[PDB]
Amino acid sequence: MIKQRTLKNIIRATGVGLHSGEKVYLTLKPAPVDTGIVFSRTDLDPVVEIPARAENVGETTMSTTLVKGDVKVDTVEHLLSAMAGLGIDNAYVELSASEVPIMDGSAGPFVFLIQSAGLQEQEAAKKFIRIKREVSVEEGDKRAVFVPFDGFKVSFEIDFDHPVFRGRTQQASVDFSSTSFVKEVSRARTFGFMRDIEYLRSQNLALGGSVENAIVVDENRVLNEDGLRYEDEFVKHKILDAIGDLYLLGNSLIGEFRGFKSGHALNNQLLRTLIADKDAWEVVTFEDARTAPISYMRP
Ligand SMILES: CN1CCN(Cc2ccc(C#Cc3ccc(-c4cc(C(=O)NO)cnc4-n4cnc5ccccc54)cc3)cn2)CC1
Ligand SMILES: [Zn+2]
Repeated sequence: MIKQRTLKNIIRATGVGLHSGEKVYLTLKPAPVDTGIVFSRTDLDPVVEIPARAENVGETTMSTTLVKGDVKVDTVEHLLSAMAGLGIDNAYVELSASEVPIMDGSAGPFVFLIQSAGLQEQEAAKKFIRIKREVSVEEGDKRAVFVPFDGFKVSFEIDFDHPVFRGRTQQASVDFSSTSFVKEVSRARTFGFMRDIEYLRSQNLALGGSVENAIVVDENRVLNEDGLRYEDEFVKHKILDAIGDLYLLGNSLIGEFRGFKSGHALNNQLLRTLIADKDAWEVVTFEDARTAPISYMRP
């Protein structure tokens, strides 16, 4: 059977929040069967727990934020994309500040941290959500869609502001059956245009941002000394964010996601519409991994 997975050991990372600029201690702790991903704010009394669920999504302007009252956990998507990518179902994520550290701006360091701690397969079937019918949400020219597909596939098209590498747009499609999350997506870094960055910094935002954790483009030129990790790194990072945002469903998806100039807000609205449309999905387990439509790497 395709089993649930957690970490073999507790592992720690240190970093800075992209938006808050605050130093943060990150602890990933193994968790038992059917826990899901649960975040906790350890710098607070009492300690506040926030399950990584679509219903707990608050702000979506700068990154995906989880909320419980006045308590927030900011920028959960890169860490969640790394967990989705590796098939981590159960884990405690303990943070000493509101924001998850940005690391190098990609899911790469989180994927390596998880693999360094080692994966632990658990004696219970991993639950998947199968897309049975198409579900879509739109707002103006933005669109996010789930389409039935026997596996997991992500397509994304973005519009720039503008234009970058002779194009006003960038597109990429990743079918996770033939292409691995680790190889083709995990290393794609977050990005910002200098004109936007100057505005964000003037408003005390993007405080932890630097060329060490973000691609900076001054109009049409990448300013980072060593350039890009992928020719289409921008759209690959949007795919990385969509995977993380989609993981807030609480279980891995069997289906195809298509994003058209979609961000954190519309990604969460798509999840809310899918959850509400119970006839469009069903929970499925695979007692035989050999015939399952999604494959995870050996533990
Ligand atoms: C000449 N130097 C170059 C180095 N500078 C320092 C520097 C370097 C990088 C940054 C930065 C940044 C940054 C800000 C926001 C994002 C961002 C991340 C996510 C994200 O990854 N979510 O997962 C989503 N949206 C983002 N975003 C980018 N532009 C935006 C404009 C408006 C709103 C949000 C915006 C990414 C990088 C700031 N200062 C000083 C001048
Ligand atoms: Zn991102």
